[PDB]
Amino acid sequence: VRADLQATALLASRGFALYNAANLKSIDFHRRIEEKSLAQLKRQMERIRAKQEKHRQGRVD
Repeated sequence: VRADLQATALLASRGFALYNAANLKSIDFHRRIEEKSLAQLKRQMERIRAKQEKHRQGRVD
């Protein structure tokens, strides 16, 4: 067990690397989700506006 625990500290920096990588991956996943959501909002917003313009021109006609 001396061996096991001596090298647990030797591979603790690798543990930190693994941790940070996983956390960053999850954070980027959430960022992607939020990016998609904002883009969806923009797509929808444009449909709403385009209609309110087909109806605006319809009023003119």
